[PDB]
Amino acid sequence: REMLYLNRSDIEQAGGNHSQVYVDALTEALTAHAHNDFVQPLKPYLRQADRIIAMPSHIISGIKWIGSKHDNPSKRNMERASGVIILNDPETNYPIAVMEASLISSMRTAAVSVIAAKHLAKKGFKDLTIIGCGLIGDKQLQSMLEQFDHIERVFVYDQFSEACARFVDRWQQQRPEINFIATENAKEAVSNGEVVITCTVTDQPYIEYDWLQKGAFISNISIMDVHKEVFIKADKVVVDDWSQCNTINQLVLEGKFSKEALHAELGQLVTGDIPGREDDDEIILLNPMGMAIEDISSAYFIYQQAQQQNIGTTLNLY
Amino acid sequence: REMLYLNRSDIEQAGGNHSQVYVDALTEALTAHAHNDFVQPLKPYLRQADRIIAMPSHIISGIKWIGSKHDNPSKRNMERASGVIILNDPETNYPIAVMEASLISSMRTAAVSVIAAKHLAKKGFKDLTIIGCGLIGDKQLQSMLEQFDHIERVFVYDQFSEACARFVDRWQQQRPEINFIATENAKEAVSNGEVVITCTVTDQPYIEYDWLQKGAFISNISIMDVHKEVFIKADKVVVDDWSQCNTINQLVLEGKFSKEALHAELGQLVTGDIPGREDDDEIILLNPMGMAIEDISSAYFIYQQAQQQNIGTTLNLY
Ligand SMILES: NC(=O)c1ccc[n+]([C@@H]2O[C@H](COP(=O)([O-])OP(=O)([O-])OC[C@H]3O[C@@H](n4cnc5c(N)[nH+]cnc54)[C@H](O)[C@@H]3O)[C@@H](O)[C@H]2O)c1
Ligand SMILES: NC(=O)c1ccc[n+]([C@@H]2O[C@H](COP(=O)([O-])OP(=O)([O-])OC[C@H]3O[C@@H](n4cnc5c(N)[nH+]cnc54)[C@H](O)[C@@H]3O)[C@@H](O)[C@H]2O)c1
Ligand SMILES: O=C(O)CCC(=O)C(=O)O
Ligand SMILES: O=C(O)CCC(=O)C(=O)O
Repeated sequence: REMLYLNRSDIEQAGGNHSQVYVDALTEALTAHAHNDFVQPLKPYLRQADRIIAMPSHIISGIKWIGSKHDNPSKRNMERASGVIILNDPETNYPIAVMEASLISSMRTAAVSVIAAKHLAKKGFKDLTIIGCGLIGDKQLQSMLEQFDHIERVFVYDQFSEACARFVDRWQQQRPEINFIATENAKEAVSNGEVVITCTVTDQPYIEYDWLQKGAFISNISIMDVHKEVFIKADKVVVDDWSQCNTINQLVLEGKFSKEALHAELGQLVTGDIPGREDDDEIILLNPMGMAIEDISSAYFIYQQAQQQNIGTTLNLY
Repeated sequence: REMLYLNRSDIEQAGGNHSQVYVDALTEALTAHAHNDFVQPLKPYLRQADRIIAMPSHIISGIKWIGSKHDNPSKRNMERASGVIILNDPETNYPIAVMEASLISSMRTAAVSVIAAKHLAKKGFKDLTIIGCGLIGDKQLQSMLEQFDHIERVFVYDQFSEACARFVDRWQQQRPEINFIATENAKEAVSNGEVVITCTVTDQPYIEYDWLQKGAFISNISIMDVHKEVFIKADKVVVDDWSQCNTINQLVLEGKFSKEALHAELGQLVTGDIPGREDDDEIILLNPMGMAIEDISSAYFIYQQAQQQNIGTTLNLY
């Protein structure tokens, strides 16, 4: 009969503006993923970059209906990403919540890098690199700083020079004790990063393998940024879901990659079925496609926190 | 920034409680379907009958997220079907509406039978048969009576004897000039129907070919009711989307059916690319899987009608 509506402001008020709830949710989500206690159908892409993608899954059940188009910050002064998340009571399959998706999507994706870095980043890394200063990049940086205490330098690059400058400026004001560096190109930023996170909207790869320091960990969030050579030269390659990944497909289609060469799925690192980083020289690549269970678990946790604090707008269905 | 929320009551107030708006919407939708001016990805089923199914499509863009489970009227006194429809501005892919789905879903499905019967039912048919007295069956009957003036008898069967009796009683009160007949079994109901509509929730087929009158048209809405023999013995077999249909797949997988044997897709009848019924003896079977474009077009039309009358709850996204 009733559904709770939670806009971005309600989500922020409920605690969705901090990484810890997303870390807990994904730790739960990825654990269930490693034990196959999920139902995650292949996402259909609705295309007229420019796309709308339905991400349904069961762990709670639900779906993320997130739209995107590149023209947005450029032409219409709107965020690229936008959409809604529906939560369903598995006992009933009736919808129980309608929630804004973009903030949750960005924070959970930031939590992916956090959990992965916990297992894959080198010990006592100090230099963090952020490529792309959009909503994703901002949340990636926010979450890393909240979860890792001794991040000392942050290298930032964005194709948009003003977007990068504005990004660096306000973050330098938020954390005056941390040295934020605005780089002239991607190479400088990547070269100086012990942990590298890609948060761009490109189709063509640019990150070369020799840019990466020994012992570096790269969280390839935006996926397309990384050259094929990194997949074959990295000491360890980690994905979220192998079946989902099949850029890797063509490497498998060609005589260049396979599941046997894959180190682990992210859920296996969490459960401790497979070790993470095993020495300080290893270059490790994370290639997450994003999973619907990550959004549903996150939204569900936030939904509960909102209800406990009586946050949100109650809607009637009939 | 803003979305319009339309619950079932708002949808009814906006005019979504009558067939004509759905007929117009699907006529537009099916016309676009016949010219391939759509993007309709294969629906993923989320299964823990018991299912939740994501139906995204572009014509307007959007998705129907409709949940179902059989236990509902039986155990928890709730409707089997429930869910939401999201509408998206293709220029922006931003969501512009959140709408209740079950009423729209049932009415558009009722419109499918209407439009098909317009092309496939015999001239001056008087006897209508409804198998299944759920929300679907009620809307099927309502729409047929609104769209066809001289329906004289309505044969009704349901496994639930009380649900059928209650169905027949109140409909007999709504239309005292029409003779509603409560049958003891499916065979009597089907045997006496010039137009037969299946609206049940079964897994096993029961409708035999020899039950069907010469010149009869069967709208197999609930799909599973019809024996394989009807597909191969019917003079004309019509579907909504052939690629979607692949019960037909196994017939194709076996040496029993193919696309060449298929008469037409429903959109082709609407555009007049392919003739409908061509004589009074032909037994014609419609096997619609349901298409997302049918829901999105319907919801969009209703969305506009609601806005013109200022109906609904305005929600903020941020
Ligand atoms: N893997 C996942 O699970 C996941 C989840 C959510 C989003 N994403 C991705 O995150 C990416 C960025 O999202 P967003 O920040 O919100 O979009 P955005 O707000 O448009 O930010 C993109 C920014 O990247 C900048 N950029 C830097 N280098 C390049 C380059 N070489 N080419 C093009 N642009 C460049 C660009 O200037 C722009 O400001 C998208 O590509 C999404 O696909 C991934
Ligand atoms: N083809 C489409 O596009 C489309 C769209 C929407 C719904 N549907 C189908 O419509 C069907 C019915 O929906 P609903 O009426 O809302 O559900 P419902 O409200 O549960 O009604 C089902 C009724 O069918 C009755 N019934 C009669 N004969 C049988 C039988 N042999 N086995 C089982 N039940 C029987 C049963 O008693 C029950 O009352 C579902 O199976 C849906 O899949 C199809
Ligand atoms: O923001 C987007 O473009 C959608 C990304 C996403 O949901 C995913 O695929 O993980
Ligand atoms: O009510 C249901 O079970 C969903 C039916 C539906 O949306 C379809 O497949 O056409």
